[PDB]
Amino acid sequence: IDLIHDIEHVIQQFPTVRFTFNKNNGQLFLIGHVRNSIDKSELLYKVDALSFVKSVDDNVIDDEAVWQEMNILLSKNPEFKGISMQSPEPGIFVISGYLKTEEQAACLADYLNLHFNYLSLLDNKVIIESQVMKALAGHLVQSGFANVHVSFTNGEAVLTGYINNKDADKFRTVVQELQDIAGIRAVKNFVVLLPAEEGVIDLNMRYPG
Repeated sequence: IDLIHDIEHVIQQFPTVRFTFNKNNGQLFLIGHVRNSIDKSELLYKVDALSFVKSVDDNVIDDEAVWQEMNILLSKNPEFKGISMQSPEPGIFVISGYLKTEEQAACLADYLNLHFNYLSLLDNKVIIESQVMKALAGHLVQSGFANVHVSFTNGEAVLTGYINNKDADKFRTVVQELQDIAGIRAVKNFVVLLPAEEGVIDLNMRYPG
């Protein structure tokens, strides 16, 4: 029982790690995930140090080898090369980046189905560009700017069109709020500010050609 407490003192430091210890032959069987091969070596050498452990059967996954391997596969795929995988902790994988459409999103899911061994542990954070653009276009319409047109690629929103000169401060506000959405890193504003036509006609009359 002090044996159980001694193994636990070690393995508790490596969340997800589990074991079985066979007292007939002194064998420890380990399973689960660690952050990287450095953590793995720490784990193995600490359990080995336990004087009652004669052998270690090591089935622990190095999560770093796992996501690095996957990033190598995605990198070679022209469809997915802006997509990468990480792990913010043992046993949790996170896939992130931008795709253009829902169809490319479905292609990626199929791909990961065929290539990735830990789907049940995978968190999906990929941003779909076609979706972000509906969100943006809907905010502009809500606000009275239907009017202003938007494109969106790779975290970058581009605005074009024309606004009424009166509307400058309302629009500045609408642009602030578009910055605080989903996977938006930058807004590039090319919208023209129209002056009152009557005001232009009038400056045409009082200055020489």
